[PDB]
Amino acid sequence: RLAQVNCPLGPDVLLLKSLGGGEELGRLFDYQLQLASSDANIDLNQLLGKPMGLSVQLDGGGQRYFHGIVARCSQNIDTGQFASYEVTLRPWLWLLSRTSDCRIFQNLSIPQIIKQVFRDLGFSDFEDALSRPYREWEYCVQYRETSFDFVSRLMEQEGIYYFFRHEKDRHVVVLADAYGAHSSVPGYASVPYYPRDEQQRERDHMFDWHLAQEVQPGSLELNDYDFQRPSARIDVRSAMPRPHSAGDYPLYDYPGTYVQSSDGEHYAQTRIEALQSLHERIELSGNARGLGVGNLFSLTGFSRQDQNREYLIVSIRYYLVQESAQFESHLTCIDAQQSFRPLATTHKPMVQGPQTARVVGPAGEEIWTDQYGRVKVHFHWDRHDQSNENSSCWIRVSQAWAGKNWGSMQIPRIGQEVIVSFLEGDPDRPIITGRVYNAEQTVPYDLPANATQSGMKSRSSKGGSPANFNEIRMEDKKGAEQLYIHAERNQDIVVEVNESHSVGNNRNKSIGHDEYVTIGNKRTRIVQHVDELRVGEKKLDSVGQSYVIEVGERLRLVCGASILELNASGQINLCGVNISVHASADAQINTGGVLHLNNGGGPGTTTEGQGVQGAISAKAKAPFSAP
Amino acid sequence: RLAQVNCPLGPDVLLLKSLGGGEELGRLFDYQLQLASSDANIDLNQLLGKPMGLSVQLDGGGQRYFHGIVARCSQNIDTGQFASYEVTLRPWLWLLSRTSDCRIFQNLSIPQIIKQVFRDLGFSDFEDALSRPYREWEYCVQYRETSFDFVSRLMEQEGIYYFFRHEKDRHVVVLADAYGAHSSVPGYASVPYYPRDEQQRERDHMFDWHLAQEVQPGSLELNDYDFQRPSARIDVRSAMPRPHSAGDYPLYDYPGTYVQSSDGEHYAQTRIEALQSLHERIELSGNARGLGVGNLFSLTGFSRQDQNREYLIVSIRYYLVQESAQFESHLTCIDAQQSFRPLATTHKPMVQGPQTARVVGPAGEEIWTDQYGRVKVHFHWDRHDQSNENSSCWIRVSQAWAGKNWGSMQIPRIGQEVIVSFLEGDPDRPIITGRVYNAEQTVPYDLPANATQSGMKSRSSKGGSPANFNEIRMEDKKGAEQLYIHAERNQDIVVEVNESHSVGNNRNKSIGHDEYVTIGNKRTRIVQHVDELRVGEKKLDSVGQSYVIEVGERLRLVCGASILELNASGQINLCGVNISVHASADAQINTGGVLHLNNGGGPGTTTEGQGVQGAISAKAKAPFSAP
Amino acid sequence: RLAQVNCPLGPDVLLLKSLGGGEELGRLFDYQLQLASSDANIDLNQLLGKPMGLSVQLDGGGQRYFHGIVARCSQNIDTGQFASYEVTLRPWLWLLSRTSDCRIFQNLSIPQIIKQVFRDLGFSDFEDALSRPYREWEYCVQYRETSFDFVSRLMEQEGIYYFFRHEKDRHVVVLADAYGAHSSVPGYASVPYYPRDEQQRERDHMFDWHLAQEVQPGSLELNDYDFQRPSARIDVRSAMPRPHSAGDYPLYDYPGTYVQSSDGEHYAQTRIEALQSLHERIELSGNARGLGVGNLFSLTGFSRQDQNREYLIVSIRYYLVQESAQFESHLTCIDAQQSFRPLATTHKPMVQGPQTARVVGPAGEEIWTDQYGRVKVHFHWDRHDQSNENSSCWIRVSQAWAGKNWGSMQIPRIGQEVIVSFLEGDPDRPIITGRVYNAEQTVPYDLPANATQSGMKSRSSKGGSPANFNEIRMEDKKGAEQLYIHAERNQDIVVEVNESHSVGNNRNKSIGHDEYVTIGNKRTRIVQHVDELRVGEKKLDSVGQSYVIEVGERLRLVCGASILELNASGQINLCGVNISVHASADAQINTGGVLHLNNGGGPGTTTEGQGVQGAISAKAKAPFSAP
Repeated sequence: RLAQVNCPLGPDVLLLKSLGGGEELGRLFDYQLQLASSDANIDLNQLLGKPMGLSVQLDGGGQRYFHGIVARCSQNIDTGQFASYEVTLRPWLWLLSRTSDCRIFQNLSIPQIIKQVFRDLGFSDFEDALSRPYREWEYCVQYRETSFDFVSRLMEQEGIYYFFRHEKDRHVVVLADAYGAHSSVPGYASVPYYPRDEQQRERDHMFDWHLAQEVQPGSLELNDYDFQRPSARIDVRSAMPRPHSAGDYPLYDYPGTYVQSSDGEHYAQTRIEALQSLHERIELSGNARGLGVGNLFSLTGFSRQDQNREYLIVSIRYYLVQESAQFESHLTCIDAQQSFRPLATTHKPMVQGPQTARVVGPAGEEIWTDQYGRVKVHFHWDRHDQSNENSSCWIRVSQAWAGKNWGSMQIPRIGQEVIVSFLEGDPDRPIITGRVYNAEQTVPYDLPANATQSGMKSRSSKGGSPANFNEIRMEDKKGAEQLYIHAERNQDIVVEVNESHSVGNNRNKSIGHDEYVTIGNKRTRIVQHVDELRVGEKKLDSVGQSYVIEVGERLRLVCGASILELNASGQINLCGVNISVHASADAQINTGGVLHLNNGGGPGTTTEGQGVQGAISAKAKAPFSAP
Repeated sequence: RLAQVNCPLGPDVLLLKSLGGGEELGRLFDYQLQLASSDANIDLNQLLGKPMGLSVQLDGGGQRYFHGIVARCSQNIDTGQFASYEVTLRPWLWLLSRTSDCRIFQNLSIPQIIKQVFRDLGFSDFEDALSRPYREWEYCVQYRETSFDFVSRLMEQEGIYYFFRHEKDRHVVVLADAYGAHSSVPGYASVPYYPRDEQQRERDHMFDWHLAQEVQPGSLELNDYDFQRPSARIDVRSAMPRPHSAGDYPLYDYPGTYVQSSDGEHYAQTRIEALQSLHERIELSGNARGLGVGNLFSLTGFSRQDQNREYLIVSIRYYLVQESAQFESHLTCIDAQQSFRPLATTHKPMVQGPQTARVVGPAGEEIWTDQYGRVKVHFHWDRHDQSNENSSCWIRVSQAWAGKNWGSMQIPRIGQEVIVSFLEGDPDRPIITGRVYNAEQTVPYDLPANATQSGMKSRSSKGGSPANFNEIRMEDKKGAEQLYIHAERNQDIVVEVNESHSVGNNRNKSIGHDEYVTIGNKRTRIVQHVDELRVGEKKLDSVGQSYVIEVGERLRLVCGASILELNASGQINLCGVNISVHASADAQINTGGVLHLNNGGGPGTTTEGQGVQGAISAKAKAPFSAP
Repeated sequence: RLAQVNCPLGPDVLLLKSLGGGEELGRLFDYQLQLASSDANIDLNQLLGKPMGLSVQLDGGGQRYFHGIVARCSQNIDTGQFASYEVTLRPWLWLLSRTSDCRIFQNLSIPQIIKQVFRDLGFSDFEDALSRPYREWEYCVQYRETSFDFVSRLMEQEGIYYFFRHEKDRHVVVLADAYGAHSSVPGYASVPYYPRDEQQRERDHMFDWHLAQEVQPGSLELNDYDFQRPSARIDVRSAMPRPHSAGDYPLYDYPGTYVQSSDGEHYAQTRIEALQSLHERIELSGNARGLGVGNLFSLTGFSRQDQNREYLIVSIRYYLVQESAQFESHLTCIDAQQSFRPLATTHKPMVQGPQTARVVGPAGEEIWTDQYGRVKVHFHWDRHDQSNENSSCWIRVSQAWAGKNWGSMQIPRIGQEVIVSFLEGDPDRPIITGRVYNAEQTVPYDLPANATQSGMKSRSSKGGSPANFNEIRMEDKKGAEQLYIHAERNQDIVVEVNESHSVGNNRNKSIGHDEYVTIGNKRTRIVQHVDELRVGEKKLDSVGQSYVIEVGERLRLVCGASILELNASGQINLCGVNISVHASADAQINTGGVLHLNNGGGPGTTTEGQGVQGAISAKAKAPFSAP
């Protein structure tokens, strides 16, 4: 006879007064029940959220069901036996609009991602009709979004849609991506057309019809960059130009998240097919009780024979009114030979600016990175992942300069905070555009005083203490402008050609051990005034030819009391305490004057206290006394 | 009897034909008057924007008022005595949607911020019922927003709402945040229910009713980062789970502007309570002339005894039609035991990308910064603040590298332009992600020529001239690849272990004064071919043991004419002009040949012009002649 | 008599049943035809997109046309001879909403830009009534936008609008920016008012009227920055305060893309005039068949004599119903003395985050930049431009530090990838906030091993090999902390005052050729233990005064067998193989002991194998043997 409700209160406690609402592929059904019951004092908290459905009799003894979730409950003034309620049914999938989070999914295909969302909320009542092997996303992010909003966006990108199968006590999100996911309802594989201007016909019929068509873009071209293939023409274009005029206007868009071109192809195909799904649609209305969204059904008895086609019900509106039945539906078909595809209804979240984030890596490591300088990151909004190498995509790091091998490298280390930023705000395409200090990652130089101290500083990777650092700090405090270069072990330097140094005043070089200097040709050292050398022991001058000492006033050789002296006045003192000249052959003396011996005119040696080892070692050790 | 208008034209000049519109908590009232007057030639500029109100008689001789601001004026075809006008009333607070600016508010609580907005526009007609001590925001920004849009967002974040008190000639924005701000209207503390199916009842009654309920999220969890507490679990969760099924679906969101966790708690509480305010609401309609938005009123005579409750009028629609009255209202209550809280209706402005901004600080300073390297900033859009240390929050600066103390520091100085950027686009959370040159902050190296000159440069902080700089510029112009390091005073260098230098050709080191070199063990200098030393005065070799000179061909000591010479052929010349050998004890000569004296075979001294002081000082001074 | 369709099927094949729709300045007309034809089997692909129009008879034998583009086609149930169709007409300009791209326009005025968009799509049917000489935008970007959406935004910024001229077979987008672009339709230069309460009047008349007015902001002030004029008060304010109260509330907004202040003036003027266009508008309805959007027409016979004015039809709705006529229009005028100006209806695209982009320049160059360090860029989404110096605005580059001349420079070179970012997301205001490596622009140091290697590296500009680089790499691998400085030619160094070096152990300095050292005063070298010098040839000590050698244990001069020795024990050996002392005057010996000769107590020379040239040259050459 008529419709009866299937509900936890017992089908007899509630009986439908009317029905409203509708359905659409990839969009939540929405059914405004209106019903009456003998109790005005029904606790709506018992109804609300709970599963409720309808039994609608079909001819041939079939039944149709409209199971769903009570998202709104309401009651309205009516006679006491017939207290009126206006429950809205929604799918369990609608409850995913009642929850939000931020969560990262990695190395998962979107069918696997969605089923994680469903299964974590206990929503088991889903089913798979998908036919493509979908891409395994390296990294997906739910961000500032509901679980339904995220879910819908992912399907819309891949061009998945969903439609529902309704049982007595279950309603099932069937995931669908092809004609083959659709089915023809028994006995409604054809629906006749018979107008309301006929006498009221015995079966179910489409009573009204309105074909509609629209100009829709004939092609889409998509590009994305790939830093691993920056030369590669990732550009891919999909085309379904229509026969009609203006059927060829092309669209173009930039970053389809795809990176492999053969994935982007289908992102284009779906984005066009969704608009091609608008190029033709067919309104109908009628009594097709058996038919539902995503069902198929041939048309019969239509006058325009182009319309005697198999149709895909993209959307339905339903009406029932009932006595204690009149059934009506209003619906939009498309030609089943054109694949449906959902629009980008589900507006993506975009991060309208940068993020901060801890850098992370394996528990014992200090840096975790790859051949492009990417890093793993823990976002401060991520609740779910353990702040380790699994907590992000490999994220590229910007560098102050970067070229073909060459350029500046400043690899951010584990625990360092970074300024992330997304390739369009797209949470799925992070990139790092800065590093930043914080009360943990403290500043090198205490800044309210040392604000003038610029320059880099390091800290040895593995277990580096604050004292194990290279540095090139640079203070330009007026009256204290200091360069300070530090190597915590060694400072190699190479120059292919010429060094220079130019120092207005002083230099102190301390070599706490040993210096080698190897000169390939020449040295030339020049002093305006004074040199000193001091040596606590020995000096050797392996001069392979000539050593010429060109003194101007006094050479004074010394060793203790033994003293050779050359005055520029030509007086020589060779005087000592014992002497033993020797020659294997001749020896001589000559004078233009008169050599004589023991004259007593030379009274003594020219000892001046120089060369006394005690002082000389002391003067050579003088820099190296203990602190 | 009926309603009369209160207006500057005189209450008798305008008389109401009808009324429309409604009210809602935290949202502007909106009242479509329709009225008639004997003048069709009313200058609407006189009406428009001006304060106008209604007097509505209440039983017991009371009056109700609907004072407001004429936001729209209109006239429409009618009989001459009854020229018809369709004035819309809006609040004075609505005029804040007619003004926009950008302005920064700092160290102010949102109640103080709003009253600044009101008081600056002269809108004195506001009032305070707030009960919480609100957080003192360190920094708030009106940006790309109206004064109403900004105002509403701030209240919605704190979970403030407002409702109006209407006088004859004033209407007052009452700020409200608790049940206690509401009041019970005299004589309408209860309203009976009596249906239209009763005979027309003598008092004021609710004639219709529709309870409604919705599934709403049972909890919200909020996180924000804090660079001053980056380890701290700022995470805070608020929960109000419902008894019904699906009453526990949790929400999560990231950055609530809060930083202190106990502030974020109430941001969650309000965001849930606003949705809990949707979990139950009660439509009514009836003649409750006395009741208005934010009033309280018990219900009586309802059948379902759960409904005999105190109710909070969250919203009202009003109708009057009049003769020269029929009053109707349609309204939504909530149960007064549940706190109202406004939704996030007021979409926040987000800066969809970075900003430029001058750096600023105290008038005599050059850098103004804190222990984390934050700075004050003058935004180019800020009109109101004097480009000093008060013109911003302490803004963190990104650095090319940053770690635990260690890392690169590049503190931006006063007058320098920076690339700002916001933690989500949120103007209240700026951060700096770059520095940039401009025609004032000119580039170091004139770039159309010197594009190859890389590297840092400095300029002494206090009063540094362009010549007072450290530098490490780095040109890789092919055929001119130059390192250039400069210290405007001193270049300290340390190496914990080993230096190296490796120079393919030349080195020039000039020490314009004095060099000390202190070697803790050994030196070893080696020359393939030639050394020279020149000294304008003195050299000292304090060799504490042995000095051995190992010559291979000719030692030639000299001082003027005095010359000692050692040839490797074993010939020695010790010849001078005067000589005086001396010994305290013996002396000797020996020959295997035959010593004899004045042979005349040695004809002369070996003078070669070496050691003549005039040349030697000159050759040592030769580098140091005047330019 | 009535209306007949002008269509490719022949005006007799289709005849109008009714008409709907309307028009608005700067907005696309939209006309829901309803028509009937003897064929239900009309291929809609023939109708769709094609040009179709109406002929409407005007009195005095005139005709009105409504040519347009069939954007939607539809058919609906009707009698066979009268199969009903519901074609929607849209402008050809509407097809620009059916195409999208990203394209950059440079050094073009917006009138030139738009005509490029039109002319590239073949849409010739546009016309120019513009009166201002518009600014020549340096750089405009279509991004994530349709060609209509982009087009509309550009006109709305300049405050251009458009209206249509309709022919039989053409409809023309007239670009308009002043009253003078409007025209008065013959015979409708005045339209009488005569109410429906009159007997049906013989001519065309406005049958109804509703004046409306609104509070609208009295002024707008605009600012933008200019890095070429960062001191300049680019601030410009436009004002049109109304006489009424609240007629002076000012708006302020930041970045009007203008840079020259006199351009920004008109951006304000238009943004206010558009809102001033809302301050007054006049609804009408009536039979003004001749009048259309953007037409002018005086009013006559109105009672309120303020309304007997010239009016500008800002918008129209049309209705026809027809027999085989009743014409109706509903319209909004403004007073023609107030310039119309379109609202910011067309929401701008904003880049909600950064972009990557290749750097580019002239084909033979390596760097292309200007006196501010700007660069040209090829965006990865740009399809149209050849990746050269024409492919972008001069884009500023952020630098890690930047000041008055001084600061760090890191000029990104041709082929380098950069992180772009926009001044608000505004695609017309790009800026670069980072550089990034990629599989082409490879990282300097192979990072999975060398992650510890920090520091800059270069690569000679013109044809630099990987070996032609300056470097300052900095490894802090624990137990290997290395500084490494490299100049591919020369390393100049200056210090204004003092150097220091402090090396815990070793130093090796190799000078592969020649070292000069020039000391302006003093040197002081001190060795705890040992020095060596080795020289393959010669050493010279031009000591202009005294050389004093202060030995402590043994001076041992040598040249082959010739040996002078000074022991600190006072024993001297002066012994050789031949000797020839000589003096121009006296010579002496003296002893306190007893000189005697050939005693045989000195048995031999003190030869020790030192000074043998073969060894000595070898020991000086020892560092320089072949590898």
